Amino acid sequence: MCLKLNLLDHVFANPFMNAAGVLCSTEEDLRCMTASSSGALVSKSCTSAPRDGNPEPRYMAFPLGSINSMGLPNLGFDFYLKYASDLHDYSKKPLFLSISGLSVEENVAMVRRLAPVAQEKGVLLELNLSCPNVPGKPQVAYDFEAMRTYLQQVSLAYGLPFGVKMPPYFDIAHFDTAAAVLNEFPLVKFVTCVNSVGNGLVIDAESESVVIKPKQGFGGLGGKYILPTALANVNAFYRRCPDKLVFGCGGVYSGEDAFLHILAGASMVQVGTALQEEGPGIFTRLEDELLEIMARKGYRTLEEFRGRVKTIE
Amino acid sequence: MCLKLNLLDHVFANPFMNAAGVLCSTEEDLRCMTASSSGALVSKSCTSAPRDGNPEPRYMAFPLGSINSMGLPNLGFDFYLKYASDLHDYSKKPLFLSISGLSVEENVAMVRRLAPVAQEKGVLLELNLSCPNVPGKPQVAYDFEAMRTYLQQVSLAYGLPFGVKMPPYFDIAHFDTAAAVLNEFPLVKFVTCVNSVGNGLVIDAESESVVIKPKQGFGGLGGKYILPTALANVNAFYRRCPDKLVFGCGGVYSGEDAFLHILAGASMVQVGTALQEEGPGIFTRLEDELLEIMARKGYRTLEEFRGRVKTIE
Ligand SMILES: Cc1cc2nc3c(=O)[nH]c(=O)nc-3n(C[C@H](O)[C@H](O)[C@H](O)COP(=O)(O)O)c2cc1C
Ligand SMILES: Cc1cc2nc3c(=O)[nH]c(=O)nc-3n(C[C@H](O)[C@H](O)[C@H](O)COP(=O)(O)O)c2cc1C
Ligand SMILES: COc1ccc2cc(CCc3c(C(=O)O)[nH]c(=O)[nH]c3=O)ccc2c1
Ligand SMILES: COc1ccc2cc(CCc3c(C(=O)O)[nH]c(=O)[nH]c3=O)ccc2c1
Repeated sequence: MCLKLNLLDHVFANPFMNAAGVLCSTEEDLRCMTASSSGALVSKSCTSAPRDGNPEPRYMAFPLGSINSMGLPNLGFDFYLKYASDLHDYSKKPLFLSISGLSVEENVAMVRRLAPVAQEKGVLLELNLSCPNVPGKPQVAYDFEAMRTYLQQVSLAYGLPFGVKMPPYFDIAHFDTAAAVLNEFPLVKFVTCVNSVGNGLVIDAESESVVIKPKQGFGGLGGKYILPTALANVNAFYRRCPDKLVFGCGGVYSGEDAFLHILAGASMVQVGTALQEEGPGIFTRLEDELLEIMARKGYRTLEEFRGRVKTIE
Repeated sequence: MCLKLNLLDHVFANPFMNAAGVLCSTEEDLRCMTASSSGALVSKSCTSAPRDGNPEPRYMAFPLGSINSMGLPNLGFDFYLKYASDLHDYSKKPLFLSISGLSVEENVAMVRRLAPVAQEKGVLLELNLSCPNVPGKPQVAYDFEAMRTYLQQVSLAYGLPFGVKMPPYFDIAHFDTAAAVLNEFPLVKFVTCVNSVGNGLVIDAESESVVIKPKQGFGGLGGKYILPTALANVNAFYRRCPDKLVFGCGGVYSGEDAFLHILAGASMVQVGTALQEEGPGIFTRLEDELLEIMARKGYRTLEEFRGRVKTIE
């Protein structure tokens, strides 16, 4: 009985990894994620220039999840590139580097530079589409013509297999259109579903106040609030993108949540809010929990049940 | 101390009502909602002709909320019109009727007939903008040109104050666009935020199966999962629609939850999943709990704190 997986020409001890933005911003964070029992890690989504992010408080968590408007605080691309080229120990586990440029040109400039390092060291790109573009326009993955533009230009500039981080969708016509766009791009080999559920609003009853400072309290939702949304997106893309891998992300706090993701079609399983709250110890628990469910069901590997969620009739 | 309020030229004993679809499909349901302590009731969204809806199981609830793909089962418009016209006791509480035609034409034909009953009896219209498919087209409220058309035609055909039931949005640009459309229509006097969060997917770990039969298990989410989404949408529209009321819907299980909706800007507060689960007794508890929070804070009226959620700096 086994959590091992081989994909994208890499070997992973188990399907677990951090979600981008969690425990991955500094060299200390990345070392800590590397020392954990996760199967992989991903760096914080980066921009060409270092960024302070939004004013604090900008993240808060509660029994059912989290809200954040971090504003892409990060040490800049040069730092994550150097971590990938010189500091990361690939004998420990694979590394994804997440990029989140504020325009298509900024993305192109980073990918062009990442390419030789990806070719030589095997760092894997995750391009964050659930990201701001021109203000007053929707985020890139909610604007299918911008999304197409970004993927064309990044495919050209990068020329190597990569994946994409997708916001959740809520409408079948959107699942359909989005997957069709992704399916135009053979180099997109994995699709990560989902980013935070956008612009929720948490209000503290005692203080009668929003709980984060940026954007009048509006921010992305993670955690228990979003598991069914996350599972729906995983399975929607799993079903529509048969030549691509899907990575699941949203609401994983237990091996059972991981099991559901995987049933939905997830290959890798990312952990955000629950990891921010519990710390990297969470990975041994998730592994032990998932292996317990497998034992009880008689499953020996992840492929025996990945994507095998049953429907009724 | 009492929770009485006046709006749209009607008096309401308190701000609570059912959410469209819940406990409101049959004469029996409507009579039950009338006998409750609710402040108002709304009928099941109707079509011109009766519908059986989707195959069962089509609704399921869990500790954090519910999923449904009912498929608009209803008795048909003639029945709700007759209820509004001959059966409802307006001395007990106001009635809203929800209409959800599958095209603009169907909507126009229903509202023309409702208009004289609205004039004569005071039944209020809630137009459901939240319907989905025809593979390749988004639900009307996610297609702003269709939405504008529906509201143009309905305002022309109906000619009296009405309200609209909105799905959640997730992106600030969409809030700005959606609100700007709604503000083109002076007869749109209330906006109900929000409908179920679209196309989530609940999977049972034990059976490895989805839990509702229609649409491969995909369906709209209600309950605790959606409270912060619902709060954001209420507040976003309350900010953007200063000449309209906003009615809150989503994740109300307690007086506290209702308090947060009203802080966010809600005038009326609709109860869906929690009402389905607990039954109509829920209304006495919610009134008590909301009055209790008020007394503790020294608030005498809903007006004193409606829309007064605090932001940070
Ligand atoms: C504090 C915080 C920072 C995040 N930053 C990023 C980021 O830089 N890039 C990204 O693609 N997603 C980011 N996310 C989204 C997470 O990667 C994940 O998609 C989301 O939190 C849902 O997973 P969860 O429910 O396990 O939290 C962040 C989330 C949190 C809570
Ligand atoms: C069984 C069921 C049926 C519903 N039917 C309708 C409907 O006919 N029209 C409508 O506008 N909303 C309908 N909804 C959505 C609710 O009115 C409400 O917007 C949603 O459930 C979110 O509120 P809640 O969190 O309190 O469940 C229905 C919800 C459920 C759970
Ligand atoms: C209001 O100023 C803002 C707010 C949010 C922003 C979000 C991003 C994308 C990075 C990201 C973040 C983040 O860094 O805030 N949080 C998430 O939940 N998912 C993400 O993909 C990037 C820039 C952002 C700028
Ligand atoms: C054929 O499959 C479907 C599935 C869902 C449909 C939903 C509507 C709108 C009625 C409605 C329903 C419903 O009746 O399923 N449920 C909600 O949560 N909100 C709604 O507004 C209308 C038609 C629907 C048809």
